[PDB]
Amino acid sequence: KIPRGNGPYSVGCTDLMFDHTNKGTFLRLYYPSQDNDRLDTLWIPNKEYFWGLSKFLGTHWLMGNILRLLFGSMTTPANWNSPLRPGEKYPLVVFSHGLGAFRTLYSAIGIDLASHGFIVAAVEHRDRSASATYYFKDQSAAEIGDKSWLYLRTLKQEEETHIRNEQVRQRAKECSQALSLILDIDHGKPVKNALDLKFDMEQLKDSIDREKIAVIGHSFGGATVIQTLSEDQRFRCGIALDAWMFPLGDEVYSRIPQPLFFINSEYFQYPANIIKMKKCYSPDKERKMITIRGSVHQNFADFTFATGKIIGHMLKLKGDIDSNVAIDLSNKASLAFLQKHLGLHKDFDQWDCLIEGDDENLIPGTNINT
Ligand SMILES: CCN(CC)CCN(C[C@]12C[C@](c3ccc(C(F)(F)F)cc3)(C1)C2)C(=O)Cn1c(SCc2ccc(F)cc2)nc(=O)c2c1C=CC2
Ligand SMILES: [Cl-]
Ligand SMILES: [Cl-]
Repeated sequence: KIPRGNGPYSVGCTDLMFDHTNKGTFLRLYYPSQDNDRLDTLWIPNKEYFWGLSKFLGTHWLMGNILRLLFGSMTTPANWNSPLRPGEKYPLVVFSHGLGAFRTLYSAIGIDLASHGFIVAAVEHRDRSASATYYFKDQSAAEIGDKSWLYLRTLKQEEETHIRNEQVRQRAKECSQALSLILDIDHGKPVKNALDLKFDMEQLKDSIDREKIAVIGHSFGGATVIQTLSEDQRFRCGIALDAWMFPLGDEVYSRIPQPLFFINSEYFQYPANIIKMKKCYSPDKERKMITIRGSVHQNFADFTFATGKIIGHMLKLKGDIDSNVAIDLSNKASLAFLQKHLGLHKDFDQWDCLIEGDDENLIPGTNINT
């Protein structure tokens, strides 16, 4: 269902939580793998994520059990806990999920990046923007595996502006903290994974190309990309996938020195949002924008592959365009942009035309009038 990566490398996957608290880092790692004979990765790994999704969709908790029945055994094509492919320093992408999502729902992107030689750290935010997430109250709880769950916060109309901005700021701090953790692991720092999994983090020592770091994200995660870039210069460039610009404070628009690429869906965008994207532009800064023809907001997330065409188009999970075609365009254009602004010595420049929207299923810039 969820597509395999298009690159030459097999892909592995694991989870890392450090420290064990609600202030620690929680991420799902996708990486180039040595082996390809392991069990596939469980897509949504706990029942509480389904209860969280039901609250996010506005239905009763019992609908969560129905979602669990339909999707609870589904996997994604990544070798769970497989050894890292040795003998090469890989560039790093930190990925930020949308409102109501969590770390595991962008594996199509994560797996494809990893298949082309990236390590991808998909963060799980503890700002109450995730449908659900978990942590451990103290050291004892972590030992026995007694999880404390944190669910999505519903906002009153009056809370919107202030709380969304507090959330995007926390999200940015979580992205920076995840980077610092991965870089420390790269420089041999011993870390006790709060989750007891058969993947030794010592394998990641000397595995990261420390200057080739990017941040990518969808919707609320797209705003997170921009906030993160403005406050952490260790990130060399960013790619915002159908960014939702509402959470950003007025101050961030003029302080994004890094190259920034907006990849939009045809049907999600609107003038107020496009105007905010245009405020990030300046003659001295590198900016690109493309729109995928026939695509919808959900083409960037994994649920676009989870159902058939009829049920998909009804639930707003698919657009007029084929989902595999849409994600290939976003992923290939992303690789070209990454090679250019991280200075990679790969063949991703074969997709440079996609950065300019030069393709039958792409629109240069945007279809929205402002
Ligand atoms: C309807 C409730 N309503 C108010 C909260 C709107 C909810 N909504 C549209 C939805 C996602 C939808 C969805 C999922 C999952 C099934 C399922 F049944 F297949 F599981 C069906 C139908 C429900 C389409 C969005 O919020 C869209 N959105 C997203 S969606 C990110 C996401 C979340 C969960 C996922 F499973 C996959 C992807 N991330 C953002 O950062 C922003 C926005 C809007 C502005 C900022
Ligand atoms: Cl849409
Ligand atoms: Cl508008």
